[PDB]
Amino acid sequence: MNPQDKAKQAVGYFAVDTYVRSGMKVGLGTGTTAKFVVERIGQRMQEGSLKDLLCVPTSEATRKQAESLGIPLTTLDGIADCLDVAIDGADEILPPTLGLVKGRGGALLREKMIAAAAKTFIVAADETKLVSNGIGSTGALPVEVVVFSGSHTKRLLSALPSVKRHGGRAEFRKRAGAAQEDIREEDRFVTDNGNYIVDLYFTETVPDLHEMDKELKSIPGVVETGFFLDLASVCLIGKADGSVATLTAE
Ligand SMILES: [Cl-]
Ligand SMILES: [Cl-]
Repeated sequence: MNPQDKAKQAVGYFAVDTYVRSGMKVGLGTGTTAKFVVERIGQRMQEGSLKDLLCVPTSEATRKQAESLGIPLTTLDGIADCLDVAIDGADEILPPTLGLVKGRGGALLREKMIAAAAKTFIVAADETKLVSNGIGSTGALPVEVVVFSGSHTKRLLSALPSVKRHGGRAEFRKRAGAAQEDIREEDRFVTDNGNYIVDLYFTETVPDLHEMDKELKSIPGVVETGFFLDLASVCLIGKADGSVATLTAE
């Protein structure tokens, strides 16, 4: 595998080895890094060191992967207390507050529901996910939006003061497939919750995340944002050489 994937693998395995134990209720992320987390839980099960485990997937792609490996699955409805731990990746990680940008794989809503329901929310990422001064340098800030009047909601997002200030441009997430100021409905990515996703790109770095998050949320039709603020408790960062750095809040 390439250097980036050895890093994603090392950090996923590490997360599972260090924080997951038998009898826990575990949240499972979505994406190429979470793939290795799921894969490691599957291995420890078969090896006999992980039992009586209840897991909650953040996407239908994640359940399908965990299903194919015999990992027990449910939703937050079937959990009485809180998840002990939730493990997921991130698209951007802003130390030292550990504010994140998530949602580039389309699963922001449930990832946030699962993260908020966990006593400890753990992010596992490779080194390229770390940013400085603010967000928006590696890509888009996703915003989940309802289907009805989606284009109009996209335009509203574009016009928010914080978004104009940072030179924001809006665009719909495309489904995997072929590809005027908007794309056609059949080409728009639909989340597991039946919603579209509006991606915001900026020409400059956005340093005030809390301010922007409130503005994005002031628009009716916005279901959820890619900002994960004051949620990550721990952020694991892996390198190709297999080592891992641990960032902790408080
Ligand atoms: Cl995602
Ligand atoms: Cl578009």
